[PDB]
Amino acid sequence: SHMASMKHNINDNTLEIVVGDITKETTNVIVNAANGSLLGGGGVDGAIHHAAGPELLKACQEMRNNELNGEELPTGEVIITSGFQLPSRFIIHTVGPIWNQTPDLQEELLANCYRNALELVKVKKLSSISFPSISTGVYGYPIHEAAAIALQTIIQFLQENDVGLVKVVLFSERDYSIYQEKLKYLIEKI
Ligand SMILES: Nc1ncnc2c1ncn2[C@@H]1O[C@H](COP(=O)(O)OP(=O)(O)O)[C@@H](O)[C@H]1O
Repeated sequence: SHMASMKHNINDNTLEIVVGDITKETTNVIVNAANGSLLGGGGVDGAIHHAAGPELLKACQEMRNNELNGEELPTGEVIITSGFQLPSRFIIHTVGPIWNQTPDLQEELLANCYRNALELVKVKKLSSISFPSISTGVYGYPIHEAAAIALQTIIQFLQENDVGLVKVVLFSERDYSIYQEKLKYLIEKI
């Protein structure tokens, strides 16, 4: 099947948007739009658990019990695990905002997912990362607004930092089309 894609170079970095299944990406890191409980759900988190195999859930729950001391992973924060059966080396787990639960903070919190994940890529001297459309499925964040926040945040980070390749993997042509129109718009302002 055809997979729409476009790329833009930002200094020595490359930002790519693509249609695809994030579990098939061979980037160093893939990002899971995780649940706060770090339990496996449906959606992209469910896909990632199914593709990674049963060691993922076990790893995440060990991390919940130890470094998080039974607390939920806070919105906009990150943890990192191995990739297990995924073709990536690592999975960065992040929790996006649930749409309009916290209206005053949710733009910042969504941005935090991207910023915190990208800083962690830098810290570990990894050079490629794939993001899904965080919060625009069951979490209900309007795709038109989320895409703006995701892209602005990524573009800003890549303007100030050497990372390598950042991919956003969209699961539908509609989401890709929105991302494409937003990315083209933001490129024009640079
Ligand atoms: N295998 C997959 N690869 C990439 N994206 C996916 C996959 N499965 C679902 N998605 C997309 O991930 C986005 C977030 O959906 P969801 O998993 O419900 O996350 P959230 O709970 O953060 O909204 C949605 O656009 C959904 O279509």
